[PDB]
Amino acid sequence: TCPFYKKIPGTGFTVDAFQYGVVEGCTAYFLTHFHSDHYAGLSKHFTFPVYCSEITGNLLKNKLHVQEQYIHPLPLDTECIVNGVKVVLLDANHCPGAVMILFYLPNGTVILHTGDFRADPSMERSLLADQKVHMLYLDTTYCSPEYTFPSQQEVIRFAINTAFEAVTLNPHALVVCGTYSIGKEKVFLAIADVLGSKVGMSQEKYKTLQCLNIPEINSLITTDMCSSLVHLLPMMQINFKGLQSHLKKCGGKYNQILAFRPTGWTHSNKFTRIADVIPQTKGNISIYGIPYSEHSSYLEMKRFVQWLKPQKIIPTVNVGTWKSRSTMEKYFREWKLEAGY
Ligand code: NI
Repeated sequence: TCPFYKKIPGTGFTVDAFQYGVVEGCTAYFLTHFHSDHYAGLSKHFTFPVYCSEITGNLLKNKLHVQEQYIHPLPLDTECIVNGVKVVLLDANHCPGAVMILFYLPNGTVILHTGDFRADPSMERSLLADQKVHMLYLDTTYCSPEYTFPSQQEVIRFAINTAFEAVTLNPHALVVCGTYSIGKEKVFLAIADVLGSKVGMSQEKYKTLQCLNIPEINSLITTDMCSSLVHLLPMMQINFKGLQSHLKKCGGKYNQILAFRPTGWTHSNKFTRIADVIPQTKGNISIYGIPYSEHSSYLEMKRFVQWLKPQKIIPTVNVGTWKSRSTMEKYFREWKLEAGY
């Protein structure tokens, strides 16, 4: 049964609620983004209207085979009427195609559902600037002050400079980047661009990337692994055993691997600056864990909420324990006392 924090009151709508069967009272199912915890349950047999971005609808049709007649893609930044209710989709600064959803209820209440997001000051100049929001359904993934990480730009600078140095020292080094979902494409695209290479990958991952409307993509990725010196592998293979095995397969073209695992936060963030990050090394294999986040840090989240000044906050992440819920509620009250709303 569908939990309350996935239901939008005063509507027929649910958000990211495909794993509960037929939800009583639901006339339209919204999907914020194409990550498995959120789409869990969708398939070619789904027969209710799904509302989403264009990119998400490309993935639904080509990866999950949802039939076209049930996919309802909406443009961003554009007032649309769905089953009698005005909605807007906003860029969430998460993975490709990820949105936040503004719902203008018939009674005058305005609700923002962030989906998954990485808050940014650029959101203070979107269509949110123009009216009051009563209720916020908030991505609270990193809602505690221990969760710090650098800007995405600092992380990519570190990655590019690290890969360019290694490969210029040793033109026979291969670079490998881990992936297990969409998101974080800048990591492997920025490294391939500094090296003058396309990114090589499996047919299944190429297919996924071809749904993402990235400009000039045909110039940047390939299934011909032999032509590429940046390879994408499953995240599970980014370990010494898996990388040794891969290097065997390359037929003596290479004699070293430099590998990247884009994680979110890890506790090595509480001690070490990005500039000071070092790899784990075994022989001719080195593995860097880099803190590339597509969710808000604590400080980014706090800034957004103190700017928006909602009347009520409903967390959508870390909701399963009383300790998590009590921690989050204490920070919400702090923020509100500090800012004065
Ligand atoms: Ni996500």
